[PDB]
Amino acid sequence: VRADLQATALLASRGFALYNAANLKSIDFHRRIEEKSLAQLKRQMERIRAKQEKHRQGRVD
Repeated sequence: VRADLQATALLASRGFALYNAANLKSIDFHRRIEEKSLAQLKRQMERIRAKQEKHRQGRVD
């Protein structure tokens, strides 16, 4: 067990690397989700506006 625990500290920096990588991956996943959501909002917003313009021109006609 001396061996096991001596090298647990030797591979603790690798543990930190693994941790940070996983956390960053999850954070980027959430960022992607939020990016998609904002883009969806923009797509929808444009449909709403385009209609309110087909109806605006319809009023003119």
